[PDB]
This record gives sequence, structure tokens and C-alpha cells, in this order.
Amino acid sequence: IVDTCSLASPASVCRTKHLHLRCSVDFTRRTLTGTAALTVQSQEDNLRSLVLDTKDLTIEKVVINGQEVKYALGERQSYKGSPMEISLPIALSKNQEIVIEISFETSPKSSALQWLTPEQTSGKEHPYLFSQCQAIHCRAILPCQDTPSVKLTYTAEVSVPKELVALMSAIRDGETPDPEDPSRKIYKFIQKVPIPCYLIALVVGALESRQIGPRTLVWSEKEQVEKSAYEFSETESMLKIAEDLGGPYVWGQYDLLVLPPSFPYGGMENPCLTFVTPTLLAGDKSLSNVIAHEISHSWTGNLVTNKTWDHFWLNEGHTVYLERHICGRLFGEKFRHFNALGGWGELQNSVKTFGETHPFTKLVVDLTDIDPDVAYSSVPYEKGFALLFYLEQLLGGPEIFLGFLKAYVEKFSYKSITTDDWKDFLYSYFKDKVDVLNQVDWNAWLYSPGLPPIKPNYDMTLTNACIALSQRWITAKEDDLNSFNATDLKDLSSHQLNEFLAQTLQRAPLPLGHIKRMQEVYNFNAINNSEIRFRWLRLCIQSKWEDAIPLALKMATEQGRMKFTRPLFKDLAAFDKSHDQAVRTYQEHKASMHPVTAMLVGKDLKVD
Ligand SMILES: O=C(CCC(=O)N1CCC[C@H]1C(=O)O)[C@@H]1CCCN1
Ligand SMILES: [Yb+3]
Ligand SMILES: [Yb+3]
Ligand SMILES: [Yb+3]
Ligand SMILES: [Yb+3]
Ligand SMILES: [Yb+3]
Ligand SMILES: [Zn+2]
Repeated sequence: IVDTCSLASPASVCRTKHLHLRCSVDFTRRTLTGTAALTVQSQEDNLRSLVLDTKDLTIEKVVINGQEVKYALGERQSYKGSPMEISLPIALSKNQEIVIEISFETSPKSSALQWLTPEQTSGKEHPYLFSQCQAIHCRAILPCQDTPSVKLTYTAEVSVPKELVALMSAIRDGETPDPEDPSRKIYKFIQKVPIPCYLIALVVGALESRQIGPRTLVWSEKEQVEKSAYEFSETESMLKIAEDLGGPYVWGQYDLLVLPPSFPYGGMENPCLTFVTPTLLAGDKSLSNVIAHEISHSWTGNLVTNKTWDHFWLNEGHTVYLERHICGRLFGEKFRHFNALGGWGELQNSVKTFGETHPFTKLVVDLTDIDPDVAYSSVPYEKGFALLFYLEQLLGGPEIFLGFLKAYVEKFSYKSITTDDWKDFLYSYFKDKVDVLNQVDWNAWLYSPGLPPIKPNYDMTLTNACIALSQRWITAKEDDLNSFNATDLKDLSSHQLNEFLAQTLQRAPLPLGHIKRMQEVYNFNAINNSEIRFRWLRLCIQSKWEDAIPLALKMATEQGRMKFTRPLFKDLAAFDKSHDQAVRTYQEHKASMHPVTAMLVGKDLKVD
């Protein structure tokens, strides 16, 4: 009903139908300058003004019908920014449209953007810029109705130093020299499918591309292209599976962009151009579920969208459910269950971390006065997933539940919805299984904090060997350590190795002699897989091994994926031997970190 994260006019007052963006990237000033032309349709009679979201934007003027109009910026409301009211020259009737042209400039401190100097890049000779608009940072790039309840099409023309390449969440529509300036190029983009504004994305850097499938290029700096092509080579097979599960892929191209290491997420589902962390580059495709997840959002999230951020689980739960079905089609149902049981484990971790009563462990959250970056967690992912896996099992199994998902996607394509919309459609589709549905504790699942009231059933086949080795280490006494050997690992996949470490980490600390023996026989220090290394380093630091302190600081600072960086810094702050170092290292690095990450690691460490 009400988007408590947006200050703009709601969609019941007016709706943006289209954005035509013309902007210029200035690396010297770290500003984006340009014009945002919004086509806005009135939803009411006699509309004479409207309000847009902005954060730290400089507004030059607003033009309608070729004349400047009056506008007013209200006072800042912390993380929400400042509302911008515009006085329309003529009153609009219901469904009438006008085009509002706003000239603006971003702040170098924009919460949407990270600006990188040449030394922070792979090639060391060119700077780099990237955006991350989800959840509410589009307002820090351009003035807009910064709410997923509104969906618009967009066209953009971006001017950049001619040695650099611009990409956006859109189909590429040519490059030309900038006729106003020969040192620059203009890149053009078209997004013909309506999208919420959190899906607007921009990258500018010394990018190259390699084709990896019929509708997929990978893009990165030259140094990463080869490894990326290999690592994501499953993309087209996964797109095909996802089409079978969700119906047609409506976006045209499915390209991948591998960001610098400071990117805060594993991935970001920007339409036409999924953004991924280079920490995926394990060498063996083992972290490809991230891609399966990003691909899945082309249906769940990007086609059917949460109406407000309070209903984020809709986007994420369903996406995790489809992701695990793609991985299950490729590798088997026993693997699907393995990954699902892992997921429950992750849910346990988040709920223990927040506390059983914390409101951020509820599936549907109330984000009134809560910065969504602060609330962000695995909970909507994994409690959302568990709810759907529970429902699958209750309602007749995966094939049956997959027909509901495809139907849900068809019903709500191109729209924005609430948890109640979803639940009503669930009841409608499963009208002949209402008796079953009423056995569900909805208030607990949707609205109560803590672990779900009921645990799904999981096949244990692939997990048993992980638990068994974990238990042998946990229950080992000193006189048992000689019995461990490298051959312990011979029949474990890399996913199984990660799960053995996750199991053991849940029981951490182990004795220091146990962790040393583990290094001696398994040589976990040599593993470069990011997930495995992250869990190993946490196990080491929680077990108080001083030798791991430099390896942990290094991992925490050399990449910036929040999943890895936030807990490493937290573990390092909690180890007395590393506390001062963790703080100092944060303080030394904070100015060159991603602005969201920096804010969050500062809160975690209770510094500034
Ligand atoms: O759903 C995703 C990607 C998932 C993602 O990056 N995750 C899941 C929890 C931690 C993080 C990660 O794997 O680094 C994006 C994040 C904001 C909107 N959608
Ligand atoms: Yb009104
Ligand atoms: Yb009227
Ligand atoms: Yb003027
Ligand atoms: Yb109903
Ligand atoms: Yb013994
Ligand atoms: Zn997601």
C-alpha cells in the first residue's frame, strides 16, 4: 500500500512511463552531469504538482513545454534524501502525460556510485565507475519516483572519455564521437521492457568483451576476460533451463559484467547486463549458482517485482527457488537438496547472528525508518526459500509447484505485487488443495521472527560425508590428530569441502592444535576458491590462530563482497590479537571502499 522508503508521489498520484537520460561522466570531478527527461502520466484529476526522490543531487533547472518551472527541495530526511516538489505549469487530467526535463549533477559522495582511480583497477592506466541502485540509490543518480511500485522504459546517451566504454542495463544501440567534444564518445542504450528504477545501472571503464553464447557477452577489464569466459560458460544452458521453468526470456541479450573486487554483492540482476563479483573466478565453475540466481531474476524480480521493499522476500525467495531448480536440472535432484539444506544452515547462522526475536528475521519486514542497506540479509533468501520448499513438499512435489511458479510469473509479469497478492494467487491456483494450505501457520511464516515453525525434509545423500568428517574433527582429541590425512578429502567435491567447513565453523572455536593439524594435512591456505577460503579463515580467526591474521586482513581488504568483508572484519575485531589492526585497516581503507560497504563495516566495528 505505502512505500515508506520513498518521499516521491506515489503511483496512485502519478506514474513515470519513460526516462530519456543524457549524461556525461566527469572523472576529474567525480560527477555525472546531465538531463533526465521523465514522461509522467497523471493518475488523478487536476494534478498540479508532484514530488520526486533525490539524494545529494544538485538541480540546475526543471523545464516543461520549453519553459523553466518552479521547484523546491525539502530538507534531507537522512538516508531517504530530499524530496523535490515540482510545480506543473498546467493542471493535468487523469491519464494525461507530460515530459519533465530535469538538469542535475551528482555528488562525488553519491551512495549509488563508486569511483575508482587507475591504481584501483586491473590495468592501472584508466579510472572506472560503477553504479548500484538497489534498493533506494537510484535517487542518488537522478531525480525519480524511487520506488519499485513504478515501472518505466528508458533510453540513454552517455558521454565518456573516448578511451573508455560505457554499458548500461539496456540493449546497446551504437557509439559515435561526441559532436560537442572530440576527446569523448557517446554510447547509446535502449531498454524497451518496463523496469523499476532500481534496475538502472551504469559502468564506465576500459572494458573488453568476449562472446560465450548466442545471447551472451562477458565484459571485464582485459586481464579478467579469459578467466571469466571460462568461469561462466554454463550461462546459455542455464538460460535455456530458466526459460523452460519461467517461460520466455523477454530481455533480448543476457550479458555478464565482471566488476572490480570492491563490488558489494555476488551479483546484481541488472536487465541485459548482470553484474558479478570477481570473487566468482574460482577456476572450476563451482560458484556458478550465482549466475543461476542472476538469470532467475529475469523472471522473479525483474518481471514480477516487489511493490515495496517490505516484500523483498518475493524477489529473493522465488529466485533462490528457481536457482536451485536450475542447479538441480544440471547436476541432479540430490544436489538440489544438498544446496537447499545448506541454505537452511545459512538461515540458522543469520538468525543466531541477529537474535531469534530481531524484527529483521521476519520474512515480511516493516522498513519504516530503516535504511534498507542496514536491514539487508540472507533471511528473505533462505526463509523465503524454506517457505516455498515447504509448500512444494506439502502440495505434491516439485513438478506441481513448478507449474504454480510458471503461472505466477505469467499472472504478474510487468507488475509490482505484495505478499497478499502472492498468497491470494497461491490459494487461487491450489483451489483444490485449500484444506492443505490452511494447515500452514501463515502468521508465523510471514510475520514472526526467528526460525520457521517447521523445517522442510531434505535428502542427506551428499551431505552425510561432510557431516561425518566435521564430526571426526569436532570429537577428535589430541591423540586422534595423527589419523587425519589428505586422503580424507579425495572423494569430496569443492561444494562438499565448503560444506565440511560450514559445519565445522558452526562449532567454532576448535582447539588451536586441531586447526594447525588441518592446515598440515589439507593445506587449506592454498585454496583460492573464495567461499572455501572465507570459511577457513573465519574458522582460523575464531580459533585464535595468530598466523591467520594477515591472511584474513588481506582477504577482507583486497576484495569487498560484503558477504566476505563484513564477517571477516567482525571476526578480526573480536580477536584481541587482531582488534587494533582490524580497526586501523578499516580506517586506512575506508575512503577508497564502496560507500555502502564502508558505512556498514563502520557500523559493525562501531567506528565513526
Ligand atoms: O539478489 C541479489 C544477489 C545475491 C547476493 O549478492 N547475495 C546473497 C547474500 C549475499 C550476496 C552475495 O552472495 O554476495 C542482489 C542483491 C541486491 C538485489 N539482488
Ligand atoms: Yb493529494
Ligand atoms: Yb478536471
Ligand atoms: Yb533560467
Ligand atoms: Yb483469496
Ligand atoms: Yb584418546
Ligand atoms: Zn537475488
